[PDB]
Amino acid sequence: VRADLQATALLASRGFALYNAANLKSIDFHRRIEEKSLAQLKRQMERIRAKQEKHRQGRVD
Repeated sequence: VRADLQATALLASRGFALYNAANLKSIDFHRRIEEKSLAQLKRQMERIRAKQEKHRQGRVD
């Protein structure tokens, strides 16, 4: 067990690397989700506006 625990500290920096990588991956996943959501909002917003313009021109006609 001396061996096991001596090298647990030797591979603790690798543990930190693994941790940070996983956390960053999850954070980027959430960022992607939020990016998609904002883009969806923009797509929808444009449909709403385009209609309110087909109806605006319809009023003119």
